[PDB]
Amino acid sequence: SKKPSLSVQPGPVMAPGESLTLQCVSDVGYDRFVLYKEGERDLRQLPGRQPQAGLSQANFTLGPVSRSYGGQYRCYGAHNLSSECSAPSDPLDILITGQIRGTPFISVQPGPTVASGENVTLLCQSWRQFHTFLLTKAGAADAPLRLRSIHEYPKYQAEFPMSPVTSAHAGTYRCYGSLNSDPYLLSHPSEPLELVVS
Repeated sequence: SKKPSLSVQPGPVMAPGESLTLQCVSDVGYDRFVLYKEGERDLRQLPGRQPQAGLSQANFTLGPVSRSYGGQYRCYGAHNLSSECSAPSDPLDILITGQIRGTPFISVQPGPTVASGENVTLLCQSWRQFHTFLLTKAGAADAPLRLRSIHEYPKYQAEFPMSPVTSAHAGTYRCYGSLNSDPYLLSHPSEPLELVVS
């Protein structure tokens, strides 16, 4: 009866028009899976398939994406005869970009070239008010990091510390802003910032 797992390809941060697949996997042979969104009435139901050995799954593909697709998703398994359903998966946040005003800026301290083992803060800043900032890393995208924005006049900002950096931290970062009206709706992205290590 154990809870299945939920994942996204290509990632959780989505621009309108894009499409994505939410995959729900369990090691219990559930006959069907049900995808649901926190606080929404509508359900999605897909039959189980066994492409991987000792594993049951379903691929929920969400068609051309919009603002209304933003939110918190969970999945659960069910059996055919049986009237019991599984424990729900851990929640998966789907974020929609370009939905609110403002464009944040990203920067590195002390810099983009970076010796392994160093302290590195990455901060997203904004002129306009944002309640939260999001740090994403170019796909594979499985984050993303969220932080409450701190108002330090005349800017809003958030520090994403990566003290002890490793070669793994290296990559291309973007930075997003969000408001409490809907934390699943993001601003347009900042310019990318490529982090390199050596």
